[PDB]
Amino acid sequence: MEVQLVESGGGLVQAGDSLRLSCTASGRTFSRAVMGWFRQAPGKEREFVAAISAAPGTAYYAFYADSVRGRFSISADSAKNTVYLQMNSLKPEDTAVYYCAADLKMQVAAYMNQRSVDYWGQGTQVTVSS
Amino acid sequence: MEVQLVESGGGLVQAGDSLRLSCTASGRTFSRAVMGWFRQAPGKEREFVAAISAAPGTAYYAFYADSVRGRFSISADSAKNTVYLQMNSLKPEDTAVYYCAADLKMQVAAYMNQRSVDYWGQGTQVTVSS
Repeated sequence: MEVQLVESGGGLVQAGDSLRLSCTASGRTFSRAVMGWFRQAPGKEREFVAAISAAPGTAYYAFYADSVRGRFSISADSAKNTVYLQMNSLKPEDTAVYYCAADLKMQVAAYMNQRSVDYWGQGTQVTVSS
Repeated sequence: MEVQLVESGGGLVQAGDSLRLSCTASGRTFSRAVMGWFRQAPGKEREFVAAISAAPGTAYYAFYADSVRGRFSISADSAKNTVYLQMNSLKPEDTAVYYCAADLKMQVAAYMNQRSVDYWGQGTQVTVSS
């Protein structure tokens, strides 16, 4: 079985600035899963950031953790089987290894525990200096 | 929550060589979960490698994937809350990112589904040169 999630983006950023992450998934996984983002701060467990789920037609449902509401935008593109996280107004507190996630059981975007995740992309370092 | 699993070790070795990896777990996870290793080969989804019974003190079961049987061995140091993956007679085909994992819903060493894993350590690159 081929790797299901392939992620892109990351790097060093100044406080206040923006950075975009993205992740592709296989056709089968993209269509069968709620896609999400998690982050692992230094010395901490990975915690939920945001999720997005397909709805009938062109529609999507999005859900954000309290830490990131307003400042981040999640989106998806069916034609490219890709999910995106645009992060804005970044703070030193946002420094972490960021992971994309696929959850086959969940149907509608909601808070996601890491134990419910079926597939992970490879983690990527995002560093925000003051 | 503090990070549960911290991996150590990795690098480039030659075919026929050996290498031991390690991973520390919180006291709580060491006593409660089956611990194991997975590996993610280039362009492939991560696969089960080895597992060890919960609370591996003076005695434990160990279990292995067919592709690593006899060459690979898993053990533990209870006093250091640490599990080890010993890899003998390495082949170019063992080249992969190696992950340690814990599943709190398992007690006896056995095949681990990646979907059922509660906690992950950060991947470590092992490259075996032809």
